[PDB]
Amino acid sequence: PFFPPLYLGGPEITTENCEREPIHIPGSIQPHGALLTADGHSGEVLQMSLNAATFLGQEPTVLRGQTLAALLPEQWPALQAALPPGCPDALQYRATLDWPAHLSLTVHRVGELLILEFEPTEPHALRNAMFALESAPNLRALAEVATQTVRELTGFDRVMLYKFAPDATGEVIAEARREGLHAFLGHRFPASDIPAQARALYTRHLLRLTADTRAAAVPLDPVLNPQTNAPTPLGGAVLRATSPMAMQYLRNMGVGSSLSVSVVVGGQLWGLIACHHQTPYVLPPDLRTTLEYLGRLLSLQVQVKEAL
Ligand SMILES: *C/C=C1/C(=C/c2[nH]c(/C=C3[NH+]=C(/C=C4\NC(=O)C(C=C)=C4C)C(C)=C\3CCC(=O)O)c(CCC(=O)O)c2C)NC(=O)[C@H]1C
Repeated sequence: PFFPPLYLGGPEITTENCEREPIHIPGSIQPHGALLTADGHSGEVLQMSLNAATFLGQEPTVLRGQTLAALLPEQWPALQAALPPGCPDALQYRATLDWPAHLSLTVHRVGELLILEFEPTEPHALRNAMFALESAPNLRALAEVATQTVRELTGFDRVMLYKFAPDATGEVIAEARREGLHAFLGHRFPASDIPAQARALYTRHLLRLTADTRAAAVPLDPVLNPQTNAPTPLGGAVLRATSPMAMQYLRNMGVGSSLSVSVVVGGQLWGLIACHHQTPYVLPPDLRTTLEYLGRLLSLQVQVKEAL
């Protein structure tokens, strides 16, 4: 069972209990965006990331108790209709907000709570990218095409296809990398490097990232959902703070930015499209949506090719 989180008297995580870190409820976000939670009926703002002023122009204690009807009059009705009570928690409402300078708005529902993510935002290629994946004559060719295509889309210094063995050990079976980088191709890693609860989370929530592996997490306050007096589920929030233990591994690797997309075959975590940048790097929200779609196409092509 999960340890309590740090804000409920839980211990700091060590290599003795990697698998017990409740990574889905860090009660904090990454600083390149802002997060609000709001009542799924009233639209009352219940929780604020402490950096909410940077992106929304109001401090946490001023946003708290205001309604989305007031804060987002243009979107609040469509938001309500798009994410009704009982809808699946993977279902997203997406808008582009005009701000005095665009801001990408991503919302999902967890029970009676709306989770709002704000971050700055900036087809003939993508179609040939899809046909290129379809046209790979074997799994290795597919792996190479997938990593090259994602590297061209994103500009990431390294894109790997990280495949799980039945014992949950991991191997780099293909990679596209910048001139001068060490090869990881064929290198194998222990199961503990991506522990059991991360693997579980990655079967349901198919994309996660650390834009800056040195950035302190920004607290969500109040940290507990006032509805439940319990932690706010952030497994579906891309602005979710990353495991400190994971962040440290990346820093030691010389990685300033990390992003991965789940490859899911027959409802099991087959592997990851695993991306690194040496410098901190925010992949624009448009390019993430594209990478999500490519992971789903790649997941289907892997299932086929691997039967052969
Ligand atoms: C005692 C805890 C440990 C730990 C925890 C941990 N690791 C992750 C997530 C990831 N680890 C990855 C590992 C690798 N990336 C690479 O590039 C290579 C080798 C070339 C390896 C072995 C990957 C890809 C992930 C996924 C996230 C990402 O893409 O960066 C988590 C979950 C993090 C989160 O989602 O919040 C956790 C808790 N890792 C350890 O090594 C030990 C110390």
